[PDB]
Amino acid sequence: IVGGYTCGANTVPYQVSLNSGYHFCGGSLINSQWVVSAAHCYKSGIQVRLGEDNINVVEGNEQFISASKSIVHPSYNSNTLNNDIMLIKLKSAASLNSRVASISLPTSCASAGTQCLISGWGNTKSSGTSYPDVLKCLKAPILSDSSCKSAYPGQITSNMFCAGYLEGGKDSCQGDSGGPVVCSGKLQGIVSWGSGCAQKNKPGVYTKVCNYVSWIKQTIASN
Ligand SMILES: [Ca+2]
Repeated sequence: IVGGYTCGANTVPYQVSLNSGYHFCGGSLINSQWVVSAAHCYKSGIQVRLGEDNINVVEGNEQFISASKSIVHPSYNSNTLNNDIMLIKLKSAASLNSRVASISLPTSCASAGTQCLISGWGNTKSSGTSYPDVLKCLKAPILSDSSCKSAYPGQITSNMFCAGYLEGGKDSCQGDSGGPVVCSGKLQGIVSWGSGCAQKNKPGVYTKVCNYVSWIKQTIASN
């Protein structure tokens, strides 16, 4: 997250870190057994880390649980990033508490102008690299689909939305991928892609979760 703020420990209780020896992507806890992330974060050998603040220090609220199964969306296209969503099932159920909590799925799509919370452990610089140990946060609005499409000609599908600031300076970045965009208590986006990070006229692009609720619910119901 570039241009954000330190969230505070366990203030984003649905935020998970996906670990394969190191943090590599975020995700969102949606029930005691399932995490939502980006399909482009897929890899084998994932350990889901819940209850994290400092990802390099055991602070006392963590739950580390191996993934038993990952399900990339049927229609994920890695070249365009269309349908950039996956589900990860945990080998054992998380113990839900005030610091480890699921986030609700949307019932309707969000609208341009709604202010959302974006979070992660990704790069905090837009020229240069610095990776934080503690969780970072950014409050940002959803942008209109017309401004999103004009920012990224030929690239924005109906399964994507833009959020952030056209003036630059505030955005998600490398290492935030797969993490949450939460608006009014609902998971509306997944950190997906962008041109660089925090660049003028280049807002963040996010997977449009509301399009996937049916798939998510049916997948959980049979897996
Ligand atoms: Ca920790």
